[PDB]
Amino acid sequence: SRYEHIPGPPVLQDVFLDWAKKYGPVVRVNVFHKTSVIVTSPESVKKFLMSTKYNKDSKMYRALQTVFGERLFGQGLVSECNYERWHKQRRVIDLAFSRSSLVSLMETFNEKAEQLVEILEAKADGQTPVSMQDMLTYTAMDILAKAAFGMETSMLLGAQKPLSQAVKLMLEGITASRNTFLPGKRKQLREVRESIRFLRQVGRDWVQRRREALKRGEEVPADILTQILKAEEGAQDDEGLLDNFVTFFIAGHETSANHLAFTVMELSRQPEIVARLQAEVDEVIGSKRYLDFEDLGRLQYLSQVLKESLRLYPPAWGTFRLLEEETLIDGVRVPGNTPLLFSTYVMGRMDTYFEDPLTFNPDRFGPGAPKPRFTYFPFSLGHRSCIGQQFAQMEVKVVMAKLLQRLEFRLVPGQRFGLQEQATLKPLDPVLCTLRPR
Ligand code: HEM
Ligand SMILES: O=C(c1cnc2c(-c3cnco3)cc(C(F)(F)F)cn12)N1[C@@H]2CC[C@H]1COC2
Repeated sequence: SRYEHIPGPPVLQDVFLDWAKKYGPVVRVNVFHKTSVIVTSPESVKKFLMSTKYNKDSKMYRALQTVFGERLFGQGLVSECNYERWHKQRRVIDLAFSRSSLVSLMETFNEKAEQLVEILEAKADGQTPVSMQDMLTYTAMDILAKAAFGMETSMLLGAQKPLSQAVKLMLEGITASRNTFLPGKRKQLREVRESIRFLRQVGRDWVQRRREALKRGEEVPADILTQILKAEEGAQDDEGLLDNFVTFFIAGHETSANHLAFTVMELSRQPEIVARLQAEVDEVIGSKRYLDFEDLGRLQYLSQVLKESLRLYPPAWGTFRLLEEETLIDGVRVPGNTPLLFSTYVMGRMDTYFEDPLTFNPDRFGPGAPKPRFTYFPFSLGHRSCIGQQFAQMEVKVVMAKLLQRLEFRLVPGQRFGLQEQATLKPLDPVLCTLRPR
């Protein structure tokens, strides 16, 4: 009853889109079994995301914190909603995402991208179907594990299948917790719970190896794990460390994979844009196998294509803030203690904010084009924006540039362009393609 006065009805994000269009900038919805208010004016996005006064609503992150009674991300960087506790860990972990830190990762990005392209080139017979979703997820995982933890997962070589299965089931668990046959319930619970335990045990094992390497005086390059450890200096137990281990293990590859998959999917029906991209990579990097850091800024058209991919297909569709006190938002009285839902997915597909919103047009992000003002936020905005944004943008440019340099992709007929909402948004189908060398 406290929300019944708010406009509203008498993937789920498309239903929200329809309702925002019909009912306006402030609409009551039910999401993850709780009443929320979707706020879609740019004035609101600015007000709430650009102030440290407004913090995340913990209740809407419960499925990341713990699933079926197993601690998952716990109080790591994404799911910690207390400002002071978040701030302390953010400032320490930020050191691993410095300009100098990120420049040193180019070798890893290049090596894993080159490995992917070589594997794909051997299958480029115009006939063999290849799941680009799977290949790009393995590439993202292998990049993350090496870059962040000094670990070789070698998923591109077909290694670590138990780990890959663990990740899949954990993501299914997050999804089931936020939605949802007795025999079905039993096996599901068992497999999800054991997968989460496996992931934290991977953390424990790798932290032990790192500590042992340091004690023996071995060479350990400073990385994300260094700063995750530094954040926990003098903690009473290792649960905080393992929260962030798992947070970065998953966050550091899943969304990047989703974004790569969506971009490959969309480009399969954009032959003219693909031709322009091919020309750009040919002109900027030539025959070089390796992209230098300075080359990345020169791939201007690719940058624009990637921005446009995130407008229509943001893997993380939005964020929540807790409204503590009753507040008038765009003419609507919103009671205190209410989760406010912000969605870059919904705003990206609204004609009020983007002309011909379903048209894929990289020119929207061109040098002379007016920039979206608080209508576009695939990495979010403000203090709780993505710590990995520049890491992600670099890795995906490296991977895409090397694909475009060497291969042509055709989507297998019957493959769909639709989305599914699991723990993130991702393509519904495996992005099955046939390949030829350029
Ligand atoms: C295209 C790739 C990526 C997209 C679209 C993306 C998107 C986002 C979004 C929308 C948020 C805000 C989430 C929220 O408010 O609940 C976020 C936060 C975060 N992301 Fe990313 N992300 C990407 C890549 C990465 C990578 C590569 C890493 C780590 C290496 C990463 C680690 C994080 C962490 C730790 C947070 C929490 C930040 C904080 O609250 O201080 N993400 N991401
Ligand atoms: O679950 C998330 C969320 C947000 N960010 C992430 C990331 C992430 C960020 N950067 C890299 O990865 C990874 C995942 C994971 F499932 F893959 F683990 C989930 N999330 N939520 C958003 C939208 C609905 C829900 C609650 O509100 C805010």
